[PDB]
Amino acid sequence: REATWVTEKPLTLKIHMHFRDKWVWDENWPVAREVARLTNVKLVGVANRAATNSQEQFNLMMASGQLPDIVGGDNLKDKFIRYGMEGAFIPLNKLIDQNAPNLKAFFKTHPEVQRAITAPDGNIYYLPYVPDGLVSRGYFIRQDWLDKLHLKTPQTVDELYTVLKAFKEKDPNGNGKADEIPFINRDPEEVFRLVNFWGARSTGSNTWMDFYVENGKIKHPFAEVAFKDGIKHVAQWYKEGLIDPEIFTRKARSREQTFGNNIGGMTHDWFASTALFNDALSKNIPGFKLVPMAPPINSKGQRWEEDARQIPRPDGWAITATNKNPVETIKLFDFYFGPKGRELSNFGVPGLTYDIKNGKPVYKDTVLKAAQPVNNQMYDIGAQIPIGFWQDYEYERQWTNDVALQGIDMYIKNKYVLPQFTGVNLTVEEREIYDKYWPDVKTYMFEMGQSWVMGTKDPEKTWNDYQQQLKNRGFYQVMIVMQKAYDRQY
Ligand SMILES: [Ca+2]
Repeated sequence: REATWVTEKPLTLKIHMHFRDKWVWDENWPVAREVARLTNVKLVGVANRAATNSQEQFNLMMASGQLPDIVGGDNLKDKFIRYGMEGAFIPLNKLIDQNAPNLKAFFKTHPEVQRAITAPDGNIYYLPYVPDGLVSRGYFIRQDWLDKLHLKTPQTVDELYTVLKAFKEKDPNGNGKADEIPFINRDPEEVFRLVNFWGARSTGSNTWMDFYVENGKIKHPFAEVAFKDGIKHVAQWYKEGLIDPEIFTRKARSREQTFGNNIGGMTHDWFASTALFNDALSKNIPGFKLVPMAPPINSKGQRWEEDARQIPRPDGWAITATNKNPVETIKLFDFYFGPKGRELSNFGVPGLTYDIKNGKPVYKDTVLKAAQPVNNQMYDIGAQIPIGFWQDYEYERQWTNDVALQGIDMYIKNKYVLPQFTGVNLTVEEREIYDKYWPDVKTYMFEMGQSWVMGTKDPEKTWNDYQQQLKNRGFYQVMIVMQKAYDRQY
């Protein structure tokens, strides 16, 4: 008997949750048992641990003809809505308004999150995983090279050009050869992001080549004339050797390869993992210092950080039509948005993974010092999982190094991160058009982008034929769909 109990009579419900192509809900998790006793609702997992693909598992369940009481997982937003509109998942609007104080309070302060999870009919069919902290990537530069060469931190695009050229020509690594590669990136798509330096967008969100909104109008970065002008500049820098000539092929281990071999001078990547190269290289390469840099003022007079975390994520859980206890269930869901529920779902269980010190959750030293990443230690006990929960950045701050936090706090403070596109939820008919043409158009745009950057094709001479292919491949039909959907949802 707890003050937090959502029912006096103990309840057991079946949950089908498969995620990250490897994990499932485990009723034996310390976090699951804690929530169970605090709410009086226990969840039993019915998902398959042998599965290689989470989406396939959801499909088999939906097709089986039978349904559990709750369904959760990653990348299920579109399925929650499609099946929600067919009655498989119940709408949560009224249940929340009447039984979930924590959620309605949350939604009042986060109206954009509610808008992002709303289906074409106005119903909420699931609760999302809501990450905390918008800052994701940022620019990093070799401070030791700026120092060796007596250069000031570049404040504008042209000043940055001057710096990268010095890195290229003035032998900062001191081996007497011009082996330096000024800008490197493990993600080829980041070369497209450089058009930001000339006031052009490359994507509306963390998803590569995504649409963005400007004054209520949907636009795609790669179809804009501004992209044409901007990619010419990126192409010029590539021609001059300022960008890794292998930018489209090096990939995954680019940072290890280039910074490791002491030839990389700058990148744009996630603060935490990038800042850790200092730990690895501080001694190996005497004087090595890779540090966060504010984005330079672009050709339109603005400092842009186009990337940010997707908030909310297209992950979460929903209540099925077969669930005989919808009210008790929504109250369970609500528990996760209140203080205790939020603490547990973020940090684990007191005495096992953390302790409450002066009213605040602090990870145990063995947790912070373990070889296994904190994220994985949390998944192991039922925390940081893709159910409907409200992430707390404090948990991540506790395992992010100082160089990273110094840069993150600078980006937050100076407001460089641009407003993100949280996406639109489509109707079945709109989806059919999107799925038929978009995949191929996206592929084509990338191939064209690469050709222009590498100087294989000329943006000026091929722009019209490019736009013709866009029309022919259905780009504008997709654009019609997106705008209708945007107007309806926002
Ligand atoms: Ca050199």
